[PDB]
Amino acid sequence: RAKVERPANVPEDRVYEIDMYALNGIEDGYHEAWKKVQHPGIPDLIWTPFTGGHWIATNGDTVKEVYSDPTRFSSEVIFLPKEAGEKAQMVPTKMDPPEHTPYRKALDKGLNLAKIRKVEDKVREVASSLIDSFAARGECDFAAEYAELFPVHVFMALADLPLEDIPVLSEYARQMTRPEGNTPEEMATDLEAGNNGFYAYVDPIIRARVGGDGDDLITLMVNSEINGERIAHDKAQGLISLLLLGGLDTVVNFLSFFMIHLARHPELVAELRSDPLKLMRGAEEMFRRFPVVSEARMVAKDQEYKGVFLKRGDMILLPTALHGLDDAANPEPWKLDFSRRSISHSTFGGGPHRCAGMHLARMEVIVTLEEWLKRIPEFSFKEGETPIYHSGIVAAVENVPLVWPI
Ligand code: HEM
Repeated sequence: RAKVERPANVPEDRVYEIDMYALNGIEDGYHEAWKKVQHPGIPDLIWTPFTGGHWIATNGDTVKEVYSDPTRFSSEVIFLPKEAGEKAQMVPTKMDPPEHTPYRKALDKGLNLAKIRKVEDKVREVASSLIDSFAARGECDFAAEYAELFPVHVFMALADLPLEDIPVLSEYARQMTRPEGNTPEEMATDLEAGNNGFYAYVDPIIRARVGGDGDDLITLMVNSEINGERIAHDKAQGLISLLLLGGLDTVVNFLSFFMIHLARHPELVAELRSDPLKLMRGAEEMFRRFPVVSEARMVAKDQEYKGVFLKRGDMILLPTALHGLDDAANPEPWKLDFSRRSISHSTFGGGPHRCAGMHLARMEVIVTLEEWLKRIPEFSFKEGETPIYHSGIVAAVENVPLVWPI
């Protein structure tokens, strides 16, 4: 709808009509729609009048570079449109170093690789138990009956929460991650129901776990220090909330993306079923091939970049799809190749905000896939059905009916 007028720093030949929430051809798939943007010869930085007017990085080299220099490209605003964000600070996602660092250090206590190794059995239980619920059926909607459920069940185990509380957490997760609907007033109220609901829910748990010896995410966050002192109660609520939301919409959609693909590549499934080690070693490959995030950075100071003069406060969208699927970075990028030697992507971003959850994500994906093939070694996508895609900050897909012999 709303277009802004081309600013004086945007040359006419960098103008593309791209709506990140409604990509041309999104119905035929999210990755294909982004790739359709990245035509041969496209400049490294283009600009669109939609969503407030913003630049877009169009290949792996540019995505990487904008991601990794907070002095030039700040997380002061990371969400498009620039008015959305945007008051709520969701600490530390909008901080630059050094402010960012000790908040990230608190996140890392719950998510580091050594720590994640020790939760593998709990994640495997979530996955085998979800799958058991439907393996005997010979069909399921992968998205609604596994993907949507899995992150929340993982979070309960990692944050040591009663499984009984799934419905109330699920409701607040819906509200917090995809607010609805009719007016700006309506969406704000909806989001606040999510955010403030989750806030009341975790409050006493925070207080009970101060001084505690559990190694669940909540004890670890609330007992963290920030510049020499125990973290403020509210900051800790913010980290806990971030732990919940960081691993939710990304993982929900990512899991359906790769399952859609495996559903339509039985030979590849055969290959993985036969080489468990190749399966385990190929998480990076799946992350490259199915990136889901398009956050942004704000130009931190006036500066020349990629042939244009950028102004402080301009935004650059970083569609991470355009790194993993970039053929200048990964030859024959459409192939999910478990033997690929050099797997270049920014699916977890880059620089200091590079996904704190990336070790948990790898283990969730591998464990899901192992636990799936144990029970359901052969499977396909239901005849006469198609997935339904949306683009946005996080790529969305649903309707993943899969079927298997029984
Ligand atoms: C498919 C899986 C995932 C993908 C593709 C993904 C992607 C990302 C990306 C791109 C960022 C950087 C955002 C930016 O600053 O531009 C990020 C940050 C973050 N992610 Fe993930 N993520 C995934 C899974 C998870 C999981 C399982 C968790 C567990 C909670 C998680 C927690 C976080 C947190 C806390 C941050 C903020 C890091 C910081 O700002 O310093 N992520 N994620």
